[PDB]
Amino acid sequence: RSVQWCAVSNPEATKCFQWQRNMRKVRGPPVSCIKRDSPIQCIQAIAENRADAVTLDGGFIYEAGLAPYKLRPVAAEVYGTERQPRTHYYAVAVVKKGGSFQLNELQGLKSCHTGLRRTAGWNVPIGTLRPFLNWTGPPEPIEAAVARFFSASCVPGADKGQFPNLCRLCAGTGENKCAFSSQEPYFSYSGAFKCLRDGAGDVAFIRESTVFEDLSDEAERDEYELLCPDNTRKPVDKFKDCHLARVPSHAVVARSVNGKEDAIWNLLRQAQEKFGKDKSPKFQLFGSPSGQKDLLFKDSAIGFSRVPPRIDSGLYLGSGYFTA
Ligand SMILES: [Fe+3]
Repeated sequence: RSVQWCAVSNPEATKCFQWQRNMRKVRGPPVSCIKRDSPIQCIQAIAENRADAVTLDGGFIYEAGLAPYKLRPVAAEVYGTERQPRTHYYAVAVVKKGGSFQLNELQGLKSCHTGLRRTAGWNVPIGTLRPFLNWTGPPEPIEAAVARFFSASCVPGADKGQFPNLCRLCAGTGENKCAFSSQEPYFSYSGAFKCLRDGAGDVAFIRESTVFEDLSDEAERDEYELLCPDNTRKPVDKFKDCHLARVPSHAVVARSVNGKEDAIWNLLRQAQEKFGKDKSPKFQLFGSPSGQKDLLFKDSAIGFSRVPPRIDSGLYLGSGYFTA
């Protein structure tokens, strides 16, 4: 048999093939590759059996856990260090040092988000900012409220059609502008951070580690700072004390009925021992070629953690809390 993996892009498919070929050479548990174009296509594919697994950000574990998919998280990615490992991360608001505006004075500013309906880039900041959005609930789409709040933004995935302001700072070329893919350079964590660094925006909504990952030199990282919820600004290393929310890690999702939770688990368990962190000069399960990022799994992940059975998206996600 084979656990069929779901890729949301060619480079992700490319890496999937290499993964398959290395599991073979090593005589390990088999993996196969399906190529889709988005988290949704993969969510359906799995639901309808053309695939078994895909790693998802919390806002998508949310959407999958719903009918008609009823998908369930199976393994969580692990962050941190081997020494201090964790299966959650911090949604922060990163800004340029020098400014004076606080979390509560963002009206009319320009923003950079990881992507529409993602945790750190959308769901968390938007729920936080809500008391200032003056949003006249349904039927009125939140994006409509958001577009009138920030002057211009980069929200990979937003409907440029009805919300051009949300795609305004985006850097993609042509039809790719504001695409929820890597064809849009300001997509995801690293791209949301680049949008801040390029000075397209004033605030980037990302996770804690991005600045450390994207900036090796400690000097440069001193140019940045974070917006805390008590309306203060703190240095970058202070995320523990200054964050908008604490969130469960991205997780591998599978069917709730005949998902193959066990095959998936053994494949991940062995791939991690064989090609995990610092294990093989030939293949890195957590590592992307230059130009790409977070292909299949997060690049800085150190491993996986199995999620106990029958545990639904609901309880998985219920782990998190909005800055209290
Ligand atoms: Fe995330």
